[PDB]
Amino acid sequence: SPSPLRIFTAGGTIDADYRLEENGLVVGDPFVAEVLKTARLAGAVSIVALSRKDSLDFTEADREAIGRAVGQAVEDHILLTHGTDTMVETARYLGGLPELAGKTVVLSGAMVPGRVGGSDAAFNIGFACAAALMLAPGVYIAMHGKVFDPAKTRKNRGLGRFEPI
Amino acid sequence: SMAVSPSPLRIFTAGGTIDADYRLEENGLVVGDPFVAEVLKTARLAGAVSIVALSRKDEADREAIGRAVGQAVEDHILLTHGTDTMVETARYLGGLPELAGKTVVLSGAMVPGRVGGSDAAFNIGFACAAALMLAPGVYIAMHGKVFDPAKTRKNRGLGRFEPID
Amino acid sequence: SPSPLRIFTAGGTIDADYRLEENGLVVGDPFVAEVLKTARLAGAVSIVALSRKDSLDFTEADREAIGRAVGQAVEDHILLTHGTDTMVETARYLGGLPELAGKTVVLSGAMVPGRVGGSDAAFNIGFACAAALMLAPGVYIAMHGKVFDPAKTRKNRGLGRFEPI
Amino acid sequence: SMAVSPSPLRIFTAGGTIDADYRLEENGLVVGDPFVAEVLKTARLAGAVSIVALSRKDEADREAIGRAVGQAVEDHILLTHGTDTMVETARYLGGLPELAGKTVVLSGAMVPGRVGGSDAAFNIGFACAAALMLAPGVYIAMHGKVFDPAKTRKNRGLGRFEPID
Ligand SMILES: [Cl-]
Repeated sequence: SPSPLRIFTAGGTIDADYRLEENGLVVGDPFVAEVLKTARLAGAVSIVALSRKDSLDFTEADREAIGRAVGQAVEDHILLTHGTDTMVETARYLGGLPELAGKTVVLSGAMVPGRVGGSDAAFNIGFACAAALMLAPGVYIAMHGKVFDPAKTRKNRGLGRFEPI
Repeated sequence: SMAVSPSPLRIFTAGGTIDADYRLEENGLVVGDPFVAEVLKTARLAGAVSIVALSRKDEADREAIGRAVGQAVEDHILLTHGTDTMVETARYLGGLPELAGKTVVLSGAMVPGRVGGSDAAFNIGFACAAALMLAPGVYIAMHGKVFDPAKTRKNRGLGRFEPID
Repeated sequence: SPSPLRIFTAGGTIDADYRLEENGLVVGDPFVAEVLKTARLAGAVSIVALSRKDSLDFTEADREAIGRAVGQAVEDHILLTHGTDTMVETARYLGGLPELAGKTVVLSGAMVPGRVGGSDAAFNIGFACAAALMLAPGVYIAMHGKVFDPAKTRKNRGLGRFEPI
Repeated sequence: SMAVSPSPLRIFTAGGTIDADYRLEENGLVVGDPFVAEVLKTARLAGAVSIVALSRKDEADREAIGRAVGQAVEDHILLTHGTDTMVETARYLGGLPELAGKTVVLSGAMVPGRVGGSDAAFNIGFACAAALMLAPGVYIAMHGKVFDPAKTRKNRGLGRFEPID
């Protein structure tokens, strides 16, 4: 084989792990690395850690630093693992950067942490890696076994899924 | 009308390592229930996927598969299958004119989904996205990449598909 | 086979599970039921749900209701799954009830939720079930592969383990 | 002096279903690395457990086991073992005067620890507690209960130990 894929990690629920000192979940090590370790990949794939800050908390400065970091990648196929609560805002922001116009940028994450039983994370990672390799240049959210247009997408808290507007 | 999520993908299960499970009576692995059903149960799909059983066995068998695939209404098809004869099945489906408008992807796992350290969940997400996003044809989706069956072979001892140059 | 064992659940970390609506862990269904489902038990074992309230929050009234509930059991072998933060206080309280003097009462739980990867919970449950069947009448904490005397025990936050005083 | 946690228990591994793992080359399960080591890695033990390898094979073999067990300094011994011949091993150890002061418990799993839905973690906790708490002798600890080897048999098709009345 495939075109080279670069993966950026911005934390979120997918990466949550339990810590005794917190008596609860923190943003841990990136779960995408745990999934790809056993995927027996053939192709060129490399992972870059960007942030473990609470995704809810992302400022314009955080989003800007992500856009610049993704621009540092010569790869044209990009996966960004991310919190779901501000995924639409990040995706809309990246969609407005002319610097990224030639890249396929896919955001994904998980509704349940990878390190918790019953997680969507491994499926989402496989689906998003294929989406990043296969879709035309642009910025997408890959969740729920489908591809969302960030400009026409919202997270619906009642449904527990992204939906079209 | 209120939005209706489509179910554009149909999955057929032909068994294979991906579906292996432990049985006390055999004191070993048999082909068990389809593991792709377990992955999709927790994938929080926006739509749904019709999963249909074709075989749990380890020329006529390939013909029954072509018939089931060719009869499907869906234009996006995933067949979970053993890796030992996946190339043979894929090459046979490749020659059926009935499939000309369909994206047909074969996949599976080198490690059973029910065994620790399995590629299965990743493979299922990657293959579902491949079946949705690739142009019509017949493909093997494994190792985070897409293989042309006519130009692919299985290496038994390394648990990998590899090109024929 | 063994003498009949009664298991009471008072929640705690062992039982934590992820909820989308909380965006984090809540006290969920009792994890001991998930472990015993695959233990292939021979003996008489039954589970009773007592509480899912935060164990940190337990009042004297909560502890008293637990002591009375355990007294309702005709079984002489008792496992109580519980939060670690107030486990010593509950165990010291039960140790002072003449009503329970003829019973073996073991408290246990987990430093990491059963539903999180890398959990001590399944081992703790097996070890505590044996302790409840095998120890002389009295009240114990079974954690870390050993038996603690509640009167001479504390949880050491720095160590992440119970230790003797 | 500052408290020193003892390591009163030694574990010997003779293989068996508990340790089975998937190998691509065999296209099936072999006896792999000892699963009891994986369980104890996350058990947050106050002490430690010396784990020693005796066999990974499927009269002389039983003699080597008696020798290793009889040479141990520890008075509390757990032997992880296949369930098919556990009774034979246990009966043989039962007749060795060298073991008269030792609590020796055999255990294992009807489902491999590396397969979903395994009894192994529970069995290991239950058996470690049995090895610490039972009076000297030789025992089989399975199904959440203690068996007298002289009066026990393995039922192959049900994956259970059962009494001889
Ligand atoms: Cl939490």
